[PDB]
Formats: sequence, C-alpha cells, structure tokens
Amino acid sequence: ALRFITAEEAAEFVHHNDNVGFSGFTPAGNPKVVPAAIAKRAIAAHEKGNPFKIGMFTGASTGARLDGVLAQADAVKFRTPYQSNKDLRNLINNGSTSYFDLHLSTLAQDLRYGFYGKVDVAIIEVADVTEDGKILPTTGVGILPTICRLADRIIVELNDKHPKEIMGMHDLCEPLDPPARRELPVYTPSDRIGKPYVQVDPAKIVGVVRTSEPNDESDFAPLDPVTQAIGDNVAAFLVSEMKAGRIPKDFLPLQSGVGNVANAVLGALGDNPDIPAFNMYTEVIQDAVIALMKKGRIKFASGCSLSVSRSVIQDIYANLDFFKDKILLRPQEYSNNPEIVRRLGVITINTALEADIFGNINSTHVSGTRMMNGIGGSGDFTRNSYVSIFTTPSVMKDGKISSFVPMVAHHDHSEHSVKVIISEWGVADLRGKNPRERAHEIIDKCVHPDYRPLLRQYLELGVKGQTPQNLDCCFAFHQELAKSGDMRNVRWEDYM
Amino acid sequence: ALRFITAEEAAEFVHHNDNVGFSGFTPAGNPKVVPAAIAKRAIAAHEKGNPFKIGMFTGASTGARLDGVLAQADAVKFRTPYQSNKDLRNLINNGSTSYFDLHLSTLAQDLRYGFYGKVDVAIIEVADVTEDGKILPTTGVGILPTICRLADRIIVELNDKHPKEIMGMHDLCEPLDPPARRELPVYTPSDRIGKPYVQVDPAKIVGVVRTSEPNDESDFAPLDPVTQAIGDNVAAFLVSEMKAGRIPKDFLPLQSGVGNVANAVLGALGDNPDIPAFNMYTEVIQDAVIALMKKGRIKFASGCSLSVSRSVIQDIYANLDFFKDKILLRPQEYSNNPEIVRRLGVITINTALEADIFGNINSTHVSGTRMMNGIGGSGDFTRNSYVSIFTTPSVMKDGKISSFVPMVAHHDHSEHSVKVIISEWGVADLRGKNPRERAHEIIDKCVHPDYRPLLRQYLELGVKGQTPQNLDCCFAFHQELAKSGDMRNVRWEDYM
Ligand SMILES: [Zn+2]
Ligand SMILES: [Zn+2]
Repeated sequence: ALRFITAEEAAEFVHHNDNVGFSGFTPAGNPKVVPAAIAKRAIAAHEKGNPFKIGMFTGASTGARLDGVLAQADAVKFRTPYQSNKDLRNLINNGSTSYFDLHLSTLAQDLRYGFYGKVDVAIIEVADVTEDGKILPTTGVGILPTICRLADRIIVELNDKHPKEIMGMHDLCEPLDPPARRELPVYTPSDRIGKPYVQVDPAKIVGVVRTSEPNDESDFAPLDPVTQAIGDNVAAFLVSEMKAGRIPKDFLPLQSGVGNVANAVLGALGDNPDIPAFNMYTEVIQDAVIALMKKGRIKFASGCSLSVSRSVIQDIYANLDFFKDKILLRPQEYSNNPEIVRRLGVITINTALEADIFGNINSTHVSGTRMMNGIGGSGDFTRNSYVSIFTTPSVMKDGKISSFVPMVAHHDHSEHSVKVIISEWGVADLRGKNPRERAHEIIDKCVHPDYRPLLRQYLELGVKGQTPQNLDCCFAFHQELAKSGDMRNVRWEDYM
Repeated sequence: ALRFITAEEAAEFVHHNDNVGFSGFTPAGNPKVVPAAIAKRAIAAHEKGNPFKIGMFTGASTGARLDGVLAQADAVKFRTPYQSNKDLRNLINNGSTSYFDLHLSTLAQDLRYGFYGKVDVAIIEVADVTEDGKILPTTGVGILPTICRLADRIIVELNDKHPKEIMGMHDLCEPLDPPARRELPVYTPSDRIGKPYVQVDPAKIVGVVRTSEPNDESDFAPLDPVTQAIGDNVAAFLVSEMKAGRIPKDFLPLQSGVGNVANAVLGALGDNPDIPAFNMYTEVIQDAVIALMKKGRIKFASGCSLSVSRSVIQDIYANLDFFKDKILLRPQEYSNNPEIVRRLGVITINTALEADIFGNINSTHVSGTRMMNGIGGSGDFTRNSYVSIFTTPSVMKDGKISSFVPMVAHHDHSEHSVKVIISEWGVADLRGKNPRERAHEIIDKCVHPDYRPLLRQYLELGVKGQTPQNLDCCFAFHQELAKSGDMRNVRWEDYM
C-alpha cells in the first residue's frame, strides 16, 4: 500500500550521483518541500567531507525551493533543460556546475532514446495519487510522464491546495519511438490524445509526503509605455496581415512568452476588435490569458503549465464550471511539438535579449557570455510557426544600451527562422528580403533613433558579399558598453 | 488541345517582372532549353534600353542552363531558396541581385500562405504530359506541385531521355493548410501518400516544347585519405551507438548531403557489416546510394531528386524491374519535413564549412560574408534528426586554414541543434555537455593538432560566464587568414 512519510524520510531515497527528474513546468507543478530536505542532507554530507551532487532533469524553471535551495547547497552535478533562479544562474556563470539548455520539446524523447543516462528517482507534486498508481498532476506537466516511466523510484508530494476535481485538465501520454512512432493526433488546439492521469506501478512509489502549498500572489506589475507600444504594434500587424491575405481570416493559434511585453501583447489583442476570439497553443498560461478568457476573448488555452497568481488560481478552482473545458495542460513534448506547431499554423511571439540588423536573435547570453535562462521553447516555436515574431524594447539602461547590434554576441535564432521583429518604434517584416534589405528595414522601423545612423554607417564600411559583417568591428557595440558604459560612444573609425 | 511550340515561342510568355517557378531539385528535373531562350530575350531587351528581370522560385540548385544563363543575362530580380552556380553566386556576392536562402521544406507552404507574391508562370521538365493535364516529372520534384497549382500559365518541356515507364517513382501532393491541415501519413520511408503525377487544368499549358537532354556523366571523383577517414569514423560511431543502446538495433533512416565526404560515409556504411541493410530518407539520391542499392546494402531510397550520372540513370531506366519499387521521389515539402524527419528518427549527416569549439556550425558564408550555396535542408534535418552529425576535414589550404575556429563567422546551426561533429581525427559527441566541456571534446577529437593548443589557450583568456567567448578576439583566426594567409600565425597576445 501507499506509504506516507516526511520530507526528511523521503530525502533519504536520494543519494549522491543519483539523477533526479522533477515534475512541473515553471514553479507550477513542482515539488516544494522534498528538494529542500535533500539540500539539508547534501550540506550535511559536504561538511562531513563526503561528496553529494545529483543530476537534474526538469520540465523548465522551478521555484527557489528547488533550484535555489539545491544551488545554495552546491549539490548540482548537472542541470537541464531550462532554469530561471538567481542562485543556480550564478552557480552556472561562475562555472561551478554543468548546465546545458535544450529545445524543451526534445528532452522527453531523448531521455527515452537513452541520450542522457538513467533517471534514478522522480519527485512529483500531485493533486491525487491512487493506490493502483494513478497520478494526477497539479498546475504544470513538463516531462512528468517520462520521468515517472524511466525512474527507479518515485517520491510523491500530495498538495492540499490542488483539488482532484482538476481531473480532466491534463492530457498525458507519450508516443511510440522510432521506428514505430505514429502521428500525434492533434489537429485543433483543444484535441485530447492521452489520459487525464499518468499510470505507474505503485511499487515504485517509495513514499507520499503530504503538503499544503498555495500559489504565490501577483507581485508588482507596473505598466510601461514602451511595452504598451510594442503590444499594440503586434496586434495591429496581425490584423493587418489577415486583411492582406497572409493569415486566414479566422486567425490562428497563438503562442507567447511570459513577461510584461507578452502581457501587453495579449491585452492589445483582446482590445483590438479586428482580432477574432482566439485560442492559445502556448507553453505557459498566465493571468493575462485567464483575464481574456473570462471576457470570452480567448476561447481555449493549450499549454504545459498554468502559471497564475493565487487570486487567479482560486478563481479557477472555484469555477471549474467555466475553466475546466477551456484549459488543457500537456507535456512539453506535445505543447512545444514541431509537428503540432507547424500543422496548426501556430503564430509565435517571443522576446529577444538582443537582435542584429540581419534578423538573428540572442535570447540567452548577456554580452555573449553570461547565461540568462535558456533557449527554452523559443526554438521549437519560432522555427516552425506560421509566422515567427520577436519583440523587444529598442533600448536599455536609459538608452546607453541598444537592443539592436551589428552582430548578436550569441546566436539562438537565425536569419532563416526569424520572420518579423517588433519594437515600440514599428515592425520589420523580414520575409522575402536579403541581408541588406532586412537591415535597412530593421534600422528604419525597429532601431531606436539614437542608433539608427550608426548602424547605417556599419553597412557602408566597404565589406563585400552577401552579408556585410565586418569581423574587425562587428562587436564594437558590446565592446564600447564595456569600455564607456554607453554604446552611443561608438565611432567606426575608432574600431578600425 | 496541347500546343507544341519552340523554346523561343515559349519564352514570349515570360515578361519582365514576372515571377517564375521552375520544376526539379538540383539540375535534375529542371527545364534546360526555355530558360536560355528567356535569357536571349532578356538581353535583347537590355541593350534596347528596356528592363528585364524575373523573380525566381526553384526547388534547390539548377543547371548552368538555368541560373547560369539567367545570371549572365543579368535578369534575376530575386532568387530563392537555394542556388549552386558560379555566375549566379558572383552576381549575388557582388550585390547585383537579391537572394535569400530558406529552409527547403518551407517554401511550398509559404508560397501558398502568400508570403512571397504571385507565381506568374511555371516552367517544368516532364517525362509525359497528358491532354487532360496530367504531369509526370522527371528526376527531381522540388516545389513542382505548388508552382503548377499557383502559376497563371505553365510551360512544359517534354524530354526524350526520360521514359513514361517511370510512372510510379514519384509521390506527389500537398497538404491542406491551417487551420485545416491533417497529419502527413508517412510512418516508413517508403510510404506513399499522394499520386504518381500532378493534375492541372490543361488550359494553363501555354505550350509543350520537345527536348532530348541526357544526364551529364560522372566527372573526376578522386579518393582522399581525409574523407576515407571521416567516412569510417561516421560508420564506426553509428555501430558503436547501436551497441551502446542509443540507436535501435535495426538502425534508422539516413540522410546525407552530396559530395566526397558523403560518398565516403555511404561507402563506409556499406562496408561495415555491423551496419544493417538500411533505407534513405534524404534530399538527393546520388550514385553512391544506387551502388549500395544494387548490392542490397540499401533497401530503399526516399528523396526529392535522383541526381545520378548518365551511366547510372541509364542502368536504372534499363532495370525499372529492380529500381522502380526501391526509389521514391517526393516534393521537398515532404522529403525535408520536420514532422516526418522527427517521427521516423532520421539520422542526419551534413557538412560544415567551418565549426567552432562550442558546437555551432557555418554551412554557407566564407569568412562570414561570401555566400556559398544556401542553408539548404541542413536545418530541416539537423534540427529534427534522431541524432545530428556534422562532418568536415579538420583543415584546408595545406593546413593554413582551420575548419575549427573560436567562433563561426556565420551561424547556420546552433549549439542546441548540433549533436555530433566528426573529422578525420575522431568524433566529438556533444550531447550532455556544456560549452567548456564540448570545446575540450571538439579540440581533443576533431581539431587538427596544429590548432589544438591555440584553441586550448583561447579557453584560458580570463572570460567569465557560461560561454567563454572573447569578443575582443573571437575572430582572430579569420582576421589572421586575411592578414598572413595562415591561421597558425595567431598569438592571442597579438589580438589583445
Ligand atoms: Zn544558445
Ligand atoms: Zn545563414
């Protein structure tokens, strides 16, 4: 039978060098009390002279009570595929651990393929665990089905705050693997192809820890004119494309990242009457989506996690009557699947840390060296979307930093994949343009006035060829930031 | 009824500013006499003071009697999505025309989406054209079905050398477009999902030009120890992976580029008994594949074109009894489809112009500025393959040029997509490794001895962060080639 234990007893099932997979996608759906117990245990081993580090496989980001505590404990032998915690991020950038970010849709199958070793244990947060081994996830799916299948033992965390009435909001499954794989039967963003729970051998459950962990509440989200501008441009562009005949009149499924811009984009879409009621086929469903949903603005939402504030999650749970049939959570293997994304003609909208005049995007490394979060699913989406869009305020640091540079210090998306770029200044449709033509378009429409003439001068430095990159000074902007702290101080005659 | 005309009369149906789509993939399946007649016509307009340039949509590369003649005629207003002709290449690199290379699998649908204007006329090479508008392609498919559907008028070229007995070797079709698209029903590389011909309204055929154009013959293909080495490493790695459990015992579908390395790889596979009889799910089927096919080494071949020498094509046509059911040609929309590639677990092997120590690949720009051919289908494949492999001799120009550099002068494939790199020196499995770990692996296994210590010194230049790129000298190798002509002359203390 199912054995109930403490977070301390559960932590004993994790040993040094073990590879652990965690449930959830973003803090949502992730274990919150056991990982901290592992950390104590890990630290107690360190100061005793004994080594203690585990390999970590997750869906995406985890709370501060996962990566944070584990990172502060210096017990991370390796991490994948996406993170978003300051402690772990520093540990990484200080070269104190091994981190490799992957396209989110690929981790599950690659685990099955045996590309990354063994999964020793799986720690999961649940809304309900049956005696016959049926698991009901909470608010995030990630790689749940795969870690439960591959793990030697499973440590369950039964959260008080998530009701079993949620049953039906998840669509869990895995496909056969080559050479036996069939198609993934989703032709609409609301199609169900799996089960509302994951089935495992109850014998693998080494224990069930009871918890009662509420969602955090929404923390300070001020409005910003630059993002208001960006969000409007996105919405206006899209309606404009439909009437131009480049997007079907009934619109298409959408995908957006998380953040202020995303929020502004969603708000703009909802307020533009020319944008028909739409569905989401995203990664994470945020408050902004729920808000539009209550106004009938968004008809349905497909995602990998429901990452909403406490006020919003309580409203949903109090109204399963309304939300149950409008929200569907899938493993990232499906929510970010190239096959599904391309078939449905999902329109993707993602952010850029920086972009260059030839349409290349950097979404992970600051100055090309410091890791940020991870490529995430921006590649899975951008690459296969009907039309890929990248948004970003034109400048930063009171204008001393330009979001647009001659060449990105780190390439995450290439000229062959980025179709449209949008800032507060306007939109640059890159389709059908060569390098020089898209540079002028990006310069005139997206770049901040303070940097437009300088980037125009970059295109006239005498370089011959398809792409006018000047290897002697393509990184002058980044170099100048390090020297003066203000990229506007660049003068090409100084960098050559 | 079908009207038979000359290449000169046919050329009259093409006007300045018209967008023309051509059939075929690589010279194979492309028109050979009409485009030259357009060129004459174009030149006659130029010297008369009148403008004359057409937009060009093709599958991939075309003969010298297509891009070459058209480029020499300076009648190219814009070109897509891949080219491989010296005249056109120079025209491009001299900034005399607009060229934009795309992921091959995306051109067909994006044309239907309306992303690139209108298709005025389609010039196609045929083995048979029925009176009721049934077209039978020759040796290359490309974007045939799409250009025939979208074009206002069609100019057919009936080639004597290709028999209608070929009927059955093509699988032609197009899928519905979002939001109505269904799955692409190919679960095996030999699955048929379309028709052996393309149906059009005979009224659109403005004329049929009779031709008799034979395949070129195989031209000088000497053996090279470096490629022999590379090919063996690829084959040995693969058998090694199967026994390690990272590739199913019965193997998987393969995809390789064209060239000496590719030929060596195919040969190595055929000669390694631990490599089971396999199938191809490539872009272009070359002589090397046919050779292995006759030895039962390759069981079947799926591709977009059969680009073989005259000796080989005659052997096939004289033995449809053997080849007919073993070769299947598809539109690049299907032969390079992400959905199919990932579902079948296609193992992809492509070349690299250059690669950097962090796993990024450049497959198009020399020194980051001079266009080569185009990204081609390397992205469609690499990105979605079971395991992506990149091959390349370690050096060039008698060792004065290193194929491995600190940072690639042009990014076509990122660290998140490149899984394995192989040179004559060994193989570097990049999976599960962070930037520093994969740099040391690439340095120790793939890099030529003459450059290993220098790239090791690059990793110790004091740079902090996830990725040790030094923006002050990451391009020193390229810069030194331009200064001395020998990258070995680099000394980091000189570039900083
Ligand atoms: Zn990256
Ligand atoms: Zn490129």
